[PDB]
Amino acid sequence: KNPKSDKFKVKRFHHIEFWCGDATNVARRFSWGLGMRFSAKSDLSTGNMVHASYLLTSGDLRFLFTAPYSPSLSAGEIKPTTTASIPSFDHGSCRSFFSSHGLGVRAVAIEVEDAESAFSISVANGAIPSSPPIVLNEAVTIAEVKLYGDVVLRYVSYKAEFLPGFERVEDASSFPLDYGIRRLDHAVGNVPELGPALTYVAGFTGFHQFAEFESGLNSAVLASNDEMVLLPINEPVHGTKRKSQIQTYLEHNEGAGLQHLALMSEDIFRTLREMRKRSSIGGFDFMPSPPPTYYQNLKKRVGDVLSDDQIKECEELGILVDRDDQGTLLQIFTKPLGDRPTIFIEIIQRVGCMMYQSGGCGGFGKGNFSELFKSIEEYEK
Amino acid sequence: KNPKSDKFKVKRFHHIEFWCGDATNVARRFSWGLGMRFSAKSDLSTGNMVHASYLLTSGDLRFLFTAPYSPSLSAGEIKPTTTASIPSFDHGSCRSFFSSHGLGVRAVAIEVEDAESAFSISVANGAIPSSPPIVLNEAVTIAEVKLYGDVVLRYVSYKAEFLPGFERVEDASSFPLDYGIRRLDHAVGNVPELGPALTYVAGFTGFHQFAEFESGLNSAVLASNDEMVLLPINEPVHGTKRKSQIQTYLEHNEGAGLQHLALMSEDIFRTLREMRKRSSIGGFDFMPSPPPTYYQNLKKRVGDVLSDDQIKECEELGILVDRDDQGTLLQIFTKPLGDRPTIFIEIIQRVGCMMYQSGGCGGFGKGNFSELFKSIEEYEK
Ligand SMILES: COc1ccc(-n2c(=O)c3c(C)c(C(=O)C4=C(O)CCCC4=O)ccc3n2C)cc1
Ligand SMILES: COc1ccc(-n2c(=O)c3c(C)c(C(=O)C4=C(O)CCCC4=O)ccc3n2C)cc1
Ligand SMILES: [Co+2]
Ligand SMILES: [Co+2]
Repeated sequence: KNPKSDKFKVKRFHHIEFWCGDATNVARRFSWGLGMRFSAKSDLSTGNMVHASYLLTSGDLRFLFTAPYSPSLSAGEIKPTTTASIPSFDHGSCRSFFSSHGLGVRAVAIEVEDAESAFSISVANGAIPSSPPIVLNEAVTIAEVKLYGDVVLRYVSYKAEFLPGFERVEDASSFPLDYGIRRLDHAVGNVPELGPALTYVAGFTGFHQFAEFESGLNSAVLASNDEMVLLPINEPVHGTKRKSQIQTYLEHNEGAGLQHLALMSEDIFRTLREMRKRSSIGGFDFMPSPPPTYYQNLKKRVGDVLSDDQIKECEELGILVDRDDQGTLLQIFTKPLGDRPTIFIEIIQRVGCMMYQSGGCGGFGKGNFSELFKSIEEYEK
Repeated sequence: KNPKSDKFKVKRFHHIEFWCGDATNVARRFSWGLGMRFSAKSDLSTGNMVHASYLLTSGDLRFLFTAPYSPSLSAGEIKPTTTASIPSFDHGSCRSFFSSHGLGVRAVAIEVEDAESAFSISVANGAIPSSPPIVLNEAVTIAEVKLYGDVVLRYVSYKAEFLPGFERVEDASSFPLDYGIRRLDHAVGNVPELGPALTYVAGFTGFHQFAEFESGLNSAVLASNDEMVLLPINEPVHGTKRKSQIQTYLEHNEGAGLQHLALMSEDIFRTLREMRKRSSIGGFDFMPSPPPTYYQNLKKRVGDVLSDDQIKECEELGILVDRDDQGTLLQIFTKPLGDRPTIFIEIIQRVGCMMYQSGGCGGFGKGNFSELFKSIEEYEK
């Protein structure tokens, strides 16, 4: 049941912005770890005296990494005279964000038809404003509303190349890495209470609850009209034996924030081979592979879709598999991206639900929880 | 003339400690960019609730990367109950350091015979104390005095594996990278006034002025008794046409600090090949190569030591060459290591002055300034 109640016209995920202390080093580690190319820059070399920002791209995926410069470089400017290419940026907000959360996502940015209209209708429907709409070089407008914790939902709209003031990077510096990652699939938040978060976000966007099918969570998924912008949210469930990983998140993160980003790959086997090659030489580490019993019980549950050739290929890479009633899903999780046990990345491939592929095809692999658990028990036996 | 006036027994450079906002990402970028192996860790997985610290090693070189966790994790501890493996660490000092300077060196640590004695004699001779001597697991003692800006000189002494509380890292995670880098050669500071800095540091260490032979600088080199611990210091020279890079440093860094670390390589040609391979895939970038005229004029100045086979091999890699009267030196500079135009790295090889090799053999390549300049002019002609 998809009511299609978007209060404004939403298109697709546009970019994810990371607030760091040093954008150069984080950007280079991510570039190598995920196979993302250096696409554009705004920094001292482009006249930006306020913040350094570097964009990585892989297919449609856009990762933005930003860190502040000393405020002394831009003490003489005023908001109308600013050299910052992202007008919402603020030194104190950024330093406070990163000292409070460490490395994490500041903005989930979606492209819309009219950013100003999306901001106005949003706040008229209960959104807490973060930065009012601003028009950039009469060409793009950007506005921000609060999403949860210190994460903002950023609206971007174009009249007619990332953002004004940014520059394309030199051919030399830009090496054409690509491990198969193609676009952002969903972005997930951890909150203390799911109800008020769901009520709040649904209420200013009009996103509807996405169709679902006893460890830690309780979650829900808001989705846009075409279900191409998916925004899951988790809350912890207390009093269990194994303490909630969601509560672990909230303690180390100092409150709500973005938990994981799910990236879609065209060939999840090539992605996971190439990412695993680089794990111990600067890239990313993966959550430990599930017991061989798990793969023994996969025949009986996904026999019709996965040949054991493609199946044993998942065993090599430790991939997890789940299926809904319309589709099937391949997924694996990284270890946390930084010092704290907070944000991590999911690589996914969806097969099914062709018409183009419809969003959420296969679900989000929640069954994999119980399945994994069962496997563990069976492999101990 | 080497007076050998060390006020206490100094051995060698022990490690360099980096204060960052996220130690994981910086460590991984450096590991891949310089070919340093992951050696030890102190973090949540080792019981450290205060700070995450990761050590990289290449030969004798030890790079330590540290970032704070949320203070909430260790709000119940007191200094006697701390879980921090580096007792000098302080959340507010670290956050203030990194918001003020960005990524940079916090500690230059030298090994000595008795850290307590080195601290006491130091402060009795004018050193500003930073952290008093502390004994760790009845085995190692660490003490800190101020060096310049917010950089400290750290004394380390062992009774008899990095530091107590640290753990050796898993064989898997630890990939045996090595591009030839073998030890730290010198660590250089930029200050507003060279005289008071020289007076101050010489006065509490007893380090003597190292033997020397019109662009930006004015510098001097303090050295220990055997001249194996070298501590150059620069100040800016104003009023020139091209603004001092030292003054550029001080403005963007928000005061004095460490400008560059010089790392010695066993084969500088292998190091520079392997580092250059990785420049655009997560590693480091290099200062643009000097004009071919520069290499034309090299025959006439280093003909006796460098064969043109080894010489044209420098042309490939852009290496710079200088010579003193006792030795010869090969050197090249990276672009800055982070967002700000502050800290950078020098790779060097010294050939000459055998007996073991004596410190400073070849000097520090200051002649290369004028030489480079001349070359530029000649290549324009
Ligand atoms: C080896 O030890 C392990 C291995 C794996 C796990 N695990 C996850 O963390 C995990 C996640 C985070 C999702 C997920 O994607 C997410 C939901 O949970 C909430 C709604 C939508 C959504 O996107 C799906 C399955 C998962 N599994 C099996 C724990 C311990
Ligand atoms: C292509 O544009 C360029 C290329 C290169 C340079 N340059 C440096 O930065 C540079 C440095 C930093 C040292 C050095 O190591 C240092 C001293 O200067 C102070 C005392 C001891 C010490 O260790 C030696 C030679 C250098 N040269 C030619 C500027 C602009
Ligand atoms: Co997911
Ligand atoms: Co040098």
